[PDB]
Parts: sequence; C-alpha cells; structure tokens
Amino acid sequence: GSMIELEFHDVATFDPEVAYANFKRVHTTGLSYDHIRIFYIKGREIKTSLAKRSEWEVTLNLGGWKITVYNTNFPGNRNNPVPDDGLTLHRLSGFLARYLLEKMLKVSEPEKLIIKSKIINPLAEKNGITWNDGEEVYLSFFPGSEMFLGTFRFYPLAIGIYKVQRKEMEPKYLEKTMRQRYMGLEAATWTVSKLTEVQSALTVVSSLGWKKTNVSAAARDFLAKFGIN
Amino acid sequence: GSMIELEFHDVATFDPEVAYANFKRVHTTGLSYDHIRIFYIKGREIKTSLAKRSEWEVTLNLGGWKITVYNTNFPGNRNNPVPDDGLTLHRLSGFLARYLLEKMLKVSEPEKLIIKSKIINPLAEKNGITWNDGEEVYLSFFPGSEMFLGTFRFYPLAIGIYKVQRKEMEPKYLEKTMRQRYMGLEAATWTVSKLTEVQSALTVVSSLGWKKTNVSAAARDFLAKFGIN
Amino acid sequence: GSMIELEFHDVATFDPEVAYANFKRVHTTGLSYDHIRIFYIKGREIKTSLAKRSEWEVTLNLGGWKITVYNTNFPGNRNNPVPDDGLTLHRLSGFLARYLLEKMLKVSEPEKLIIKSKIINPLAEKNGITWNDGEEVYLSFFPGSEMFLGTFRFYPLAIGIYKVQRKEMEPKYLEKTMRQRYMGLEAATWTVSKLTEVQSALTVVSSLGWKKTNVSAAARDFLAKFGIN
Amino acid sequence: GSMIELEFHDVATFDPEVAYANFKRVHTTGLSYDHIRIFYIKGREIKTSLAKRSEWEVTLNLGGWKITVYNTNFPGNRNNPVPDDGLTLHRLSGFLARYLLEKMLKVSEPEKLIIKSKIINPLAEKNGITWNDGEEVYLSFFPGSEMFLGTFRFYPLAIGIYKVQRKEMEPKYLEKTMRQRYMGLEAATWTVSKLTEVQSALTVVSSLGWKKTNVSAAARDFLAKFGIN
RNA sequence: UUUUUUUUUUUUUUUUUUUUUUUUUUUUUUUUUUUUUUUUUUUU
Repeated sequence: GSMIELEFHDVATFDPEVAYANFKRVHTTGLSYDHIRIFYIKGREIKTSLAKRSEWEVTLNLGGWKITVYNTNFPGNRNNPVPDDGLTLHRLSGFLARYLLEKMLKVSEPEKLIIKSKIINPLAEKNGITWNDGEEVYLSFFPGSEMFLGTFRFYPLAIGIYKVQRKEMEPKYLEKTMRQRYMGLEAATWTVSKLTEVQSALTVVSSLGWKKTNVSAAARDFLAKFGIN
Repeated sequence: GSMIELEFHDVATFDPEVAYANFKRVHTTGLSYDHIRIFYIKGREIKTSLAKRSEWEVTLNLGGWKITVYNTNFPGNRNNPVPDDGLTLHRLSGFLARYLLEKMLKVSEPEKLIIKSKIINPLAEKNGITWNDGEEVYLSFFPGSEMFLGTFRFYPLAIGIYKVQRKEMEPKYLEKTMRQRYMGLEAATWTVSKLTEVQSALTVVSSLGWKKTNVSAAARDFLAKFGIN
Repeated sequence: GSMIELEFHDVATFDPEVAYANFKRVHTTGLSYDHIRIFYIKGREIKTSLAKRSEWEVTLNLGGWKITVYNTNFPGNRNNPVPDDGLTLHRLSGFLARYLLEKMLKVSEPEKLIIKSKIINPLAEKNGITWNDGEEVYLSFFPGSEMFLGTFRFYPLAIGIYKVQRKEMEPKYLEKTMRQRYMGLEAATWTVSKLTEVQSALTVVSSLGWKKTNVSAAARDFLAKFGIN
Repeated sequence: GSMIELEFHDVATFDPEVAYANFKRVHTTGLSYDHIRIFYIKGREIKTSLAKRSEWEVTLNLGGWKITVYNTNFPGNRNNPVPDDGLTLHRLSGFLARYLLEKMLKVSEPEKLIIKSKIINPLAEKNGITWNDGEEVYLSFFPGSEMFLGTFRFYPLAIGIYKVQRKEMEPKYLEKTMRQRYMGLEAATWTVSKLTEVQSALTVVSSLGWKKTNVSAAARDFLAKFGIN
C-alpha cells in the first residue's frame, strides 16, 4: 500500500469606487437595459449553474452582453484570492445596481419608465416592495448594494437591520455591511456620526410592508382572520 | 484546459374545468374503481419512482388502466412549462377526485357502497377521517381538489386553514388555493363575498377530530392520562 | 430516445408466542451466554452493517452461533412482507430477551451470576440502569421486548411512557407497543382492565434514575452546581 | 446470486504525561514557532482533509516540520484502538498547547513576544479572547488542553462550563474533561477537593467577554440599539 | 406487526467552533408564473 503526505504553509485592500470605475469604463460600452434584466431575473439560476461547474474563470452571456467572472460560487473554489479589479457574481450584482441608480437620476422621464418596466428585482418583489416604494430603496435590495452605502443612503443596512429584528435573517449576514465605508468615513466613525441617517433610513423601510407569502391582498386579510402570517 | 460560456435570455392561462372536460372525454372510457384505488393507495410510491426517473414524459400502468403523465416530479424537470391540456401527477389526483365525487352523486345506492369499500384516501385516513365523515369532505383531502373549490364546496381550503392554525402545515401551502376560482368568482371577489361559506366549511372540518398518531381508541385516551399527544 | 412505463397493482396475522416457540425449538440448541452477549453488545454495528448490504436474506455468525435473518434494515428492502416464522433483527433481539428472562427464573443461583457478568444491555446501561434494578426491568430495555408485554409485566410500555413524558422519545415510537396483547387480552381490553398494573410498572421505572450523560457520580452533582443536565 | 455471512466476536489505560514526555523527546527536536502557528491556523482545513482520506496512518507536512498521525477523523476509521504512544489530531493539538505554555514560562521576555505575534488560536480569537487575557487561558482554548487540567489550572473545564450554561455548547462535550486527572487526583476526589479552584477559574473566564459575532466595537453597541446579539 | 429514535465500561475514540476592513463564502430570488416543495390508510 501507501501513505499520503499533505502540506500547509503560513499567510500574514479593495475599495469599491475604483473597482466600479474600472468596470463602468471597460464593460458598460456595449450594454442595455434588456441585458441587465436578464442578469437579475435569472440570478437564481446563474448562481446554481456557476456553483456546479468547477472552472475558476467563467464567462456569462446575458443576451448579447458577455462578461468574464471568477467562479467563487463552486464549493472548491471558495476562499482563494480574487483580484481587486476582478468580478464575482456578487460584485457584479452590486455594480449593476449602482449603474442603474446613476441612470435613474441623470436620465429622461420617459427613459425612466423603460427601466421600471424592464428591470425586475426578485428579492424586493418577493418581499412586496416595488419601484414605486423608491428607486434608491428598490435597488438597494440587490446584493452588492452594501459596497456603496454612500450611493444608496444606508438602505442596504436598514433593510438588513429590519430583517434580523423580525427574525427573517440571521445576525451574521450584517457582518460585511459593517466593514464598509460611508462617503469616506470608516466603520466606527459613521456608526454614530451618521446614526440619525440610519435611523430615518430604517423608518422609511419599516413603513413599506413586507410580504410573508406571495398571495393576494384580500388573502392577506382573509387568512389572517383565522390566525395567520 | 478549457473555459465555459453559459447563456441566458428574457421571458415576459389554464383553467381546470376545460382540462377536466378534455380528460374525462378521452381517458375515462376504459376505467374502473379498481384502477383508481390503485392510483391513490400507491400514490406515495408513484411520486418517488417518478422523482427518480429523468424522462420528461412517462406513462403509468395502474392495473389495466394506462395514462401518460409529464414527470414534473424529477428535480431537473421542475419549472418547465406544462401544456394546458397536459397531465401532471397532481392534476391527475385532482381530476380523479372530481370524477369520483360526480359518480358519488349520480349513481345507485349499492354502487356507492362499491366506491366506499374500494377507494381509500391515504391522507384523510391518516388524519382519522373516513367516508362516513362526508363524501365531499373525504374526497377533498386528495391533492388537486383545490382546483375545483366550487365542486368541493370550500373544503380543500377549510382543511388547509384548519391545519396551519394547528401548526401542522406551513402557511405557504395555501398559496395555490388562493389563486383559484369559486364557481366563476375570482380570488378577491369570493374572499369576502363567500366568506360565510368558508366559515361553515371550517366549522364542519373542525368537528371531525384529527388523529395525531395511527393508534387505537383506548390508546388515545390511555396515553393521554400521562401527558400525551 | 425512449419512454418508460412503470406498473402497479392492488393489495387487500403474526403472534409472538408461536414464532418464539418455533425459534426456541430449532435454533437455541447450540447456543451459549457468550453468543448472546456478542449479539447485544455489537447490536449497534450489526444494525449498520446489515443496513449497508442489499441482500434480502443474510446470516449472522455470532462467535460460534450462526443465524439467518431477513435484512429488513437496508432501505430498499423495507416494507416487503416477512414470514410469520421469519426472523428480523428486531424480533431476534426480543426473542433473546425472553429466552434470558426465562433462564433467569428457572436456573441456579451461581448460574444467574454468569448471566449478570456476561450479558450487557447497552440501552439500559446508557440510561444508568443495571441488572441490580430488576432482571425483568433490565431485559425489557432490549428492543423486541414489547412483543411479550405479558412476560415482561408492562415494563416495555412503562419505559416508553416515561421517556416520551420526559421529552427523550417521540410519541410515535409507542405505536407498536399499543397493538400488542397482554397475556391473552387485546389492546382496548387491557388498556383499562390492567391500567393499575401499568400504573405500578411506571412507578417502578420512575424511581430508577436515568443518566442524561455517561459521567461520574460526583460529576452529576458537581456540574449541576452551575446549572446543568 | 449470493448470500452473505457476516461475523462478530467478544471484547472485555493511557495517561497524557507519558505520551507527552515521549512526544517532546522524539519529535520537538526540529521544530519552530512558525511550524506551530501553521498547525493551529490551518487546523480547520487539516481536520477536513484528514476526514476525507481513508488511509489509517497519515503524515502532516507543516512547513518544514513533518509528523505521522493516526487518521481517526475519517468516519470509517473511528473507534479502532489508538496506541498509548500514538498521535491523533486531537492529542497533537493538546501536546502543542502544553509545549507552548511551558516555553511561555521558561523563556526570555523578547522571545515571548515572538510567540504572541506568531501563534494564533482560532477558537479563542473567534470568542474575543486574546493573549492579553492570560497565557494559560488563551492556550487552554486549544482542543486537547483538557488532558492536562493540572498544567492549565482548570481553565479547559471552566471554559466548557461557561459555554454550556450560556447555551453555546451541548452538555455532552464535557464528558471527556470529567474523566481526567488533576495533578494526581482522580475525577471524584478533585470534583470537590479542588472545587474552589474551578470556582475561581470560572470567575476569571466569566469576566473576559465573549464575541457572538466577528464585528467591530461600535458595531457591537450600534446593532444592539435595535435589539441584537 | 416492516421500518424510523437511542445501542455498555477514568472504553480516553469521534461528534460541536476554527482568527485577521480575512472584503471570499454561507441566507432568500419576479409575474390566477397554476410548476414543484409538505403527509401518503389498515391484528400495515
């Protein structure tokens, strides 16, 4: 027979605005609102199909649009460094959410209606929140939005906080959010410096009214009459 | 080595009475009460064996009777469109429950006794409910019955509501029921229009007395004397 | 390609004392207390190793002793009829527990000490119960003992009842016990006829003092001083 | 076909200080603080990678350092005797924790700073405890430390007790600790003989302040203001 | 009357967790989308 020897060795950065800058410059040239809605709608499937394949670098063909992404989803590929100028599924989702929010402020009133028609946010909709509830809010439901707490005016965090305190999400999912800048301010500084910003941001989200299930309006009420969620 | 590219593209109906009509016309010619009892009794196994095979279209041989069914049970086959004139295991179960309830009203008093002897409803029996408790009630325990809330006089819904409020079933399983017609009325209209119908329907089901376990009568009581379910 | 057809068909007894009789006659000729202690001690492993193999009929070689058992443990083999004169791992365990209890009453006082030294009951010991606590009690911890509630004077049931009411076991595991005879009496008759028998039987078991963990005597107490089980 | 026979047979020690002695003599010749930090940091991965391979005896190459370990982690390999002079992952972790604590008492004040810089204890750090909180405490977080309750002055036990009573760990994980010596004293003797030692040991650990999550200081407080852990 | 739970011993055997503005992963993903997901009778 035989005897294996397995080896190990010692060990011992990234900001979003520059990674976003670079992305916008290179990639968003040949890109359209149809290409984006594809990405967000099929986000569910794209995550799984990537988690199956073992190939470290994979390309997505979203309609016409095509991007190369580091497949950090596959179990084996996790926890191996990703370049500061690299794209993961997560970062991509965040960038695109920024990209849209920018358009949604600098573009034509009829053009805005093309966005609100085409682009659907699975996670916001499931929880009974639509474009109508606020363009900055709706888009901050997209994962990756927390990279830009500045741009999204603390809603990524507010949405999280509202979910943990109503038992929906676990405390550990707010970890990444808390290691993030606000405008320029670092974690501890803004934690109280801008506490009242977050206070109001939560106030906004708390009014919106989540959706436990994907049901009717009358259903919500009707079922509740016998003791329901 | 290699590097995969995987692609995606955009996206963007069915009523039971017509699907049932068509089914009854074509399929229930060479069919018998023995063929049905087979389907419902071995329903457990039929679901699993279908969930194993990957073949999108499969045929069932229930004694003499033979049907072709779209195998929507297999994990890979889920969420790919099923024709409005197509059969799934679920729809089949519902149709057959309608079919029986129709017979049970338009047939001979000795013929009814052939039904009550032969046809067994696993789910109703497990929960300590028998034919004696009402032919419309017993049959509405079969999955698919919710497609015809009219035909079954709101019992499919009542049974569900009684189960969630006593913690047995999860809230999300009443979703499909709530997207369904009643006679002609749509969800929101009947939700209150026919609220008192459902009120009484629940009253009926609540009297019947479920069975936590598959035990004796004396057992129920005896065990309870030491602090039991 | 292809298209599968899978088929199904209709469907539509055992007493322990005769199955035990037959077993004792044929099998317990070339058998010893060493052979038994093997069976009970390695019961853990014997269950698993049988659950791996797919062979419907398997033989056990317990030291010298050798028996043929229907491998009803393997997932695929479950729920296919077992002859009334057949042996399963469960039945075997029950029979051997009867067999011992019989010896333990009809044999020499020094011979009894050979039993109490050699034969160990994993499940009774884990729960801090030994031979000292009663030969009829200790042996009724062996699975299969419930087949002979008569022989074991309601302890199989008492032990169960004591476990569910202290949250250790789930209610459904008392199902099999309740479909069993007592002397000659059937379920409902003895349920109250002999209620006071069971009352006292529980009284006995409740005094014995279970063991949450496999720890010391001082440990029990010591750890408890900081708020412990 | 075929028909299997599977066989079984009857059945019917170790002190740490001698196993440690032997280890220190033979193995810690060509060994360095860099080699150790590797072992503890990658402990997570080393456990899994060993649990995959089925080879009963495996060697670790921790930087330069190389050891042979009995792979008792692999499911199949569990519960087959390990020599009293043998190494398991667990024992190794304990020995190395002793080894360090010894150095940390008998070495130069600048040399101590090399240790505190290089060697990281994943489990202590996760729970917000650092070298600063006490060299004997920090090191007793390493698994295996309970073999030497003497050397570590009851902290291995105190840490456990503090965790079960605050619901973090399950009661059964204190089993191994309780079957262990203290100086020379056996379980029951020291359980009260040295009760006040453990009392103070717990007092120490209870002051240290655990960390539910891996978050900031301001985060701890900030999140708590909306009802948080 | 088949299975599922739990299977002794200062047996020292496994099972729980495993750091670092680690920016990696883990949670959950739109439409009266009618698609799956839940349970499945009897001295079984």
